Amino acid sequence: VAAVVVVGSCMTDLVSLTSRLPKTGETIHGHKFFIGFGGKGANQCVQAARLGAMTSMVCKVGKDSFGNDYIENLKQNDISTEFTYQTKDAATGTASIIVNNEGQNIIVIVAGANLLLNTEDLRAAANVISRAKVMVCQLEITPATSLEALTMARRSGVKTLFNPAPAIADLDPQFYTLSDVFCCNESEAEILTGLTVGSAADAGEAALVLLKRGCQVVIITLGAEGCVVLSQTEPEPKHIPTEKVKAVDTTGAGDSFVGALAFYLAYYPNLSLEDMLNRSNFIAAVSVQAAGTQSSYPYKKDLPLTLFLEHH
Amino acid sequence: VAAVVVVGSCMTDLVSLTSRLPKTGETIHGHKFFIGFGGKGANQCVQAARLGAMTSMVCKVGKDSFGNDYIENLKQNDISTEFTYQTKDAATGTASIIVNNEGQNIIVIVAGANLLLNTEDLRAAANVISRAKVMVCQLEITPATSLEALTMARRSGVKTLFNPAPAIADLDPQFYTLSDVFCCNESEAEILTGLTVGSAADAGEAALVLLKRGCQVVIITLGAEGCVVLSQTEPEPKHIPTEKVKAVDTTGAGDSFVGALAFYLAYYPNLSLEDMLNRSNFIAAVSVQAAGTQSSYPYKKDLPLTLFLEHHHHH
Ligand SMILES: [K+]
Ligand code: NA
Repeated sequence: VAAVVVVGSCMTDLVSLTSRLPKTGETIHGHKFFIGFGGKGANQCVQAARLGAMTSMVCKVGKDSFGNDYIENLKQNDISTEFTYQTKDAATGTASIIVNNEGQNIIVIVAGANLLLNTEDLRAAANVISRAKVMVCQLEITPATSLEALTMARRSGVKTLFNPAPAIADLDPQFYTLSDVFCCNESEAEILTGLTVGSAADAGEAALVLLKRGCQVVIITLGAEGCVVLSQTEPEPKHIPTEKVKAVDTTGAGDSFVGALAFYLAYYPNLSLEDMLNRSNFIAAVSVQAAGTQSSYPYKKDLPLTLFLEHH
Repeated sequence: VAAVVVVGSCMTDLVSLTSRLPKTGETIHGHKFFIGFGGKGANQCVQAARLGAMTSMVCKVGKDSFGNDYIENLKQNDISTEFTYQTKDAATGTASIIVNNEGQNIIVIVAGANLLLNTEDLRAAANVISRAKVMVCQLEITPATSLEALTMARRSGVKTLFNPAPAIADLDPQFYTLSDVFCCNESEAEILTGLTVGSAADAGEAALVLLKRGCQVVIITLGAEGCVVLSQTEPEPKHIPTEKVKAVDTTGAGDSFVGALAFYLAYYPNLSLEDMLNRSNFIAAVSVQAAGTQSSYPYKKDLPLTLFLEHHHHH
């Protein structure tokens, strides 16, 4: 029985490493190409699974080589693919990424088959969703499909974790009211609220705007400064700091954080929110110490045992 | 027995269509992505094969999904893959292409497994090369590997067709002396000669510089204006114009021209050069009338019969 269900995106990353980023009109040579596995949904699901969660990934890929490889990737991480759909009508989602030596990049995203996961595809996952502890969604699929997933989780009493990413200025108000935990980064809070968010102080103001739109719990992540959290029961913003790490590659760190959070909501429901966020920050910080996205996400066996212990 | 042997590159084109080109730090959404088969070597080989040539493609791709697809592509076009090596040590060559609405683009080429085709890989192909009629090379693999292929073709009396593309300013002088036919576009001739080439008249000047570096025959293609040719035996530049066509997509047209030329050098060696070029220009023009590079290259069955005739010689 899957405790964590993720309804979201799978993306094939097509990565070229270069010394400079090309300008308009330019043909350059890079020195390495490789294929990686990405997509916010799948990323979050993978981190949760590597922590030991039983997870199920509801998504749609193409009936093509990239899609068959994605399915294999999910299976290699012990994620159930019972509701991973394939379609001839579009290609697997792709992110074309060029990265220079400085680590800066340009990214072209074609969502493809991700945009065709529909309400019928979710209905078929209804038993699975009703038995889960947590439902996770983002904004990389059709927004109506994510809404319907959250609506189903609410109806069955399943906790909803919503990560509004990438953020849009005009977000449907139901996303807030259907979210038990609403988690985003500074950058995304700036878009959703129109406010500046550089510091913990700023974040507390933005989180309150979001809380008043109807979320139960709001979490704004602040990168190296940890995160701020507010809830209906504890509306005072609370800052949760993180011990400074050495960062190799921060790609996918937000997804590592949300996946860890899903894991703790599902298997350690009686931990305090502050304690879950401390542990999730730690795990994310491990991921920033290695390159890659999914390949940098730590397994339970490689993490300290105190992250998996809980007092009475 | 392969009459046309191509020693060169296979490249997977990963194309994203967008409305704007992204800048540093930017993520944008495009509206379509697709995969195409490219690489100058393979393109040339595919055109030659669709004209009826028995070809063999000496190249190296990765032991990955793209490489298996490429090998399947070559077989689907009836090209011998005996010396299409696969290596677990690098990925198949890739060109990542982003294209905006204005039609402008950003291209990132990682040559990959193509750069690992070495002289030992060619020495294993030695029998195949010695039995061919034409050896075709470009500059998308390690230049030393192309040189050694041309040297091996010369020793066995095999005709050498060399396409210096992409062009480099400091090209090893042996490429000229090892080339029976040296074929490039205006743009490449500018790089190799350092001259300006904006007309047929200018192209004749640049061709003479190249001829004087040691080529037997020099051909500079001029897109819609056809081509200019000169040789050791006929050094006066000759402009060979072609029928005007309405161009849908010119991508891969130069490769269609070289592949056609290889086909004619191999199977119609007694046609005059001018005649081969007239036919090759026509074939390349057909390719520009459809989209999609290799999928635009015409098959013999779809081309006029007179392209495959020779006065008093059956084919
Ligand atoms: K990382
Ligand atoms: Na074409």
